[PDB]
Amino acid sequence: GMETYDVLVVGGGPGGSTAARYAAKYGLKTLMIEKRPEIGSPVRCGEGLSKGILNEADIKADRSFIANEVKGARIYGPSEKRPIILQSEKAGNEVGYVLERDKFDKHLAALAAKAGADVWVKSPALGVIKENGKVAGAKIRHNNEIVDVRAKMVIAADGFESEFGRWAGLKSVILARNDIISALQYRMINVDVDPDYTDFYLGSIAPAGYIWVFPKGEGMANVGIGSSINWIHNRFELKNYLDRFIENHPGLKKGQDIQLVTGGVSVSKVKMPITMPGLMLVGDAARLIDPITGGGIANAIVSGMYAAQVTKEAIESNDYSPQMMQKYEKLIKERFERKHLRNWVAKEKLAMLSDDTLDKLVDIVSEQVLTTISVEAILKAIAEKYPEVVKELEDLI
Ligand SMILES: Cc1cc2nc3c(=O)[nH]c(=O)nc-3n(C[C@H](O)[C@H](O)[C@H](O)COP(=O)(O)OP(=O)(O)OC[C@H]3O[C@@H](n4cnc5c(N)ncnc54)[C@H](O)[C@@H]3O)c2cc1C
Ligand SMILES: CCCCCC/C=C\CCCCC(=O)O[C@H](COC(=O)CCCCCCC/C=C\CCCCCCCC)COP(=O)(O)OC[C@@H](O)CO
Repeated sequence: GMETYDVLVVGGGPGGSTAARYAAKYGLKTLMIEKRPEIGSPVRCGEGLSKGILNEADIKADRSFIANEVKGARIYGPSEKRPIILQSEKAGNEVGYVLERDKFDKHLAALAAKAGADVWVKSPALGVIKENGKVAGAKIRHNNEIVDVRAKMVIAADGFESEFGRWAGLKSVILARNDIISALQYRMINVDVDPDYTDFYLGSIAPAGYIWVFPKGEGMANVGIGSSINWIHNRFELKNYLDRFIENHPGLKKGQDIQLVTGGVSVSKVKMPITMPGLMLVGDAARLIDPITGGGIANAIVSGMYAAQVTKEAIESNDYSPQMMQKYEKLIKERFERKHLRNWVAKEKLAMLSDDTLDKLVDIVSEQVLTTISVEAILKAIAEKYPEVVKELEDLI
């Protein structure tokens, strides 16, 4: 086959669906493609999302894709004595959600289709087409044939593997090993947890990362570990760390697992360039996961919006120059560069701390409930009460 579009979006996760929806709202003839036969499945995510992005992206919170609302987050040190608690000043209100990521991704893809985007599933991009000095489309497998899709702008939202950008020639997205987290997670049922809180566990129990417990309601939880690949050798060792943690927590040990997933998370500083003429990378493909939290859902949605915005300006003025592409890079840097620099420095330092030091830090920060739901609020409390451990972040908090 052959096709002509204004915009081709490679990938049907939250980043791609967001880019495609906004491109279509912006009047552009848009195709979104997804490699997998089903949008959203299988789920390879903790499904944790802070509340604000749904408002920012104009997505209505619906129970069909929200498993559980949480009132706060708790962060435990190695001895699990008293946790840092982050929760709103107001009595009842929710700070975030644990999603059904599959239903969420389907909902976002449906918003894209409603806005006017075409959507292909079981339709991987195979490689990149260039012409007249710009990325000009992709070869795509669709219904057992190779289709040549020409587009004025390609938005690559193809996840952690970031194939399209690599094929196109962007070296900036190649990660150093110290910025790669190997993650492993069980979906558990019949566990005894507190569905008001997403819990995070720090220490040598999860080297150079953390263990999390995200409740879904009705005795279900996502229970995972993430560790920098330079610390935990292989995935069987990673699984052993998580299993030991579960064994040592009676409320988790009594449950059953129904799913086991693995995946990679980037924890890098912002990477430039993430464009070339005709091409913008979004979400995980652009290495926009938060270096301290490992969260990328919100950042994929934000970057998809920004990519669609600049794509509109590019097509309406037929200006695909590096200077035009750099407007997208400017939005990304303004939103994320300083935050991710701070967070990258923080995670590099945190990886070197002993269990005793972590216990001390959590003891100090957990003296007051934090009512600003942010990493910045945690870092500032450390900067103030325990400046010794955060001297490296001096200019950055
Ligand atoms: C174990 C684990 C737990 C996590 N926990 C959280 C969490 O709780 N909260 C959070 O915010 N973040 C979490 N993350 C990160 C989060 O899941 C991602 O940041 C998020 O999915 C990024 O969205 P995206 O659209 O950029 O990428 P993706 O959701 O990965 O979507 C990219 C899509 O591109 C498709 N694709 C790939 N190659 C091609 C190709 N050649 N052609 C066409 N399509 C292609 C893929 O099939 C995929 O559907 C977690 C990650 C892991 C691995
Ligand atoms: C001594 C204590 C040190 C703390 C260590 C950190 C540990 C746990 C993080 C809990 C943070 C709770 C919070 O405030 O959440 C939201 C953001 O959304 C989230 O944090 C939810 C994302 C959940 C992602 C799960 C990813 C699982 C995969 C791998 C895990 C390993 C990753 C390891 C990274 C390296 C870390 C050592 C608000 O953030 P802010 O985006 O910052 O909100 C403000 C913004 O408006 C902009 O300023």
